[PDB]
Amino acid sequence: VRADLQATALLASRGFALYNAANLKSIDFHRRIEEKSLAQLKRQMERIRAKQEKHRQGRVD
Repeated sequence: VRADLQATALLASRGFALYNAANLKSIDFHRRIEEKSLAQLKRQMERIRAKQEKHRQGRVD
């Protein structure tokens, strides 16, 4: 067990690397989700506006 625990500290920096990588991956996943959501909002917003313009021109006609 001396061996096991001596090298647990030797591979603790690798543990930190693994941790940070996983956390960053999850954070980027959430960022992607939020990016998609904002883009969806923009797509929808444009449909709403385009209609309110087909109806605006319809009023003119």
